[PDB]
Amino acid sequence: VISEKVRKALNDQLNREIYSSYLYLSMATYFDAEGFKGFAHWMKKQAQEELTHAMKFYEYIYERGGRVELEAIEKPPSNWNGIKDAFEAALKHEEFVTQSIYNILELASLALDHATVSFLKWFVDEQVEEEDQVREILDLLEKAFGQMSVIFQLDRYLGQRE
Amino acid sequence: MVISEKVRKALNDQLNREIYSSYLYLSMATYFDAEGFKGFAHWMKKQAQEELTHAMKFYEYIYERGGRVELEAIEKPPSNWNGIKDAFEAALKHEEFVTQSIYNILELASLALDHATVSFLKWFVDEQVEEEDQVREILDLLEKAFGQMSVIFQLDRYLGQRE
Ligand SMILES: [Ca+2]
Ligand SMILES: [Ca+2]
Ligand SMILES: [Ca+2]
Ligand SMILES: [Ca+2]
Ligand SMILES: [Ca+2]
Ligand SMILES: [Fe+3]
Ligand SMILES: [Fe+3]
Ligand SMILES: [Fe+3]
Ligand SMILES: [Fe+3]
Repeated sequence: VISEKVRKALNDQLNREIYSSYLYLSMATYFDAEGFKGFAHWMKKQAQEELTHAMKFYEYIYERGGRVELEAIEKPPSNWNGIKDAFEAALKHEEFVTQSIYNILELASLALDHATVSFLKWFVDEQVEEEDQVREILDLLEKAFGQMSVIFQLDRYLGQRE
Repeated sequence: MVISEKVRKALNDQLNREIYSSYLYLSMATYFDAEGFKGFAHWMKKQAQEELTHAMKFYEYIYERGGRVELEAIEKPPSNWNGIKDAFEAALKHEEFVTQSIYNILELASLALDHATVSFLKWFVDEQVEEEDQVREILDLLEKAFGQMSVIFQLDRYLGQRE
């Protein structure tokens, strides 16, 4: 029932979620190497969340009578020059995902595909919220300047993510 | 007491092979879901998650021994097979090779006098053999069905119940 161009768009986004999951796990490998157990735990939770979103795209594609094709996953970066540098990359990554989602929303609307528009709305909202969470983290980091006190507070807080 | 670099390399290689395995199994789910076998598809998704849990077990052991993990590119998996049996044959061939891989690391760790790593791999060795034999039992059932839709579907319901 879903148009091939819209199915292709959802399949591209599914693969982007997978890569996104992988980047975060790679961010985990960096924080774990640097001894920040709380940051690494948060990244691992984020990787798990992105995987659940990919699976949401997976099952929606099959619900609309399409088919999922899994593409190569490129090697993610594994090193950053500081906690701030890592979260800068996450924000840059996340802004791009949001843009991609917006563009699929436009493609579905031109196709007059109501279901797909509705489906993507929840992800639009989740992406906006994630972007802001990363921004608030970077604001805290920039305002702390170097003070390790704030960096350990944030390791503790994020290490509690359920 | 931190792990040697070669034992580190091999565990990290195995970590990445558990990641590909998890992705391969998910790709098999895309095939069964497209062919209309919800039960087979469900089993492959469970297996893909389990392989991720194995990858993360390697992940945390490497850091416990003061090593680090490097994630490599994940190759595109096959997305199509010529039949239910063709898919499960590739699954068995994959798991067979993983079994030899685990035993290879086990000998390398012993050679390196790394009793901690040898003891860690024991659980995986033991579980790798069990699940290689579970995949062969499935594949054997489908060959003894030959054509029979009736038995293929009963397999689909069976694997569809995996918790
Ligand atoms: Ca994402
Ligand atoms: Ca293709
Ligand atoms: Ca646009
Ligand atoms: Ca979230
Ligand atoms: Ca198993
Ligand atoms: Fe996502
Ligand atoms: Fe995201
Ligand atoms: Fe395994
Ligand atoms: Fe396996």
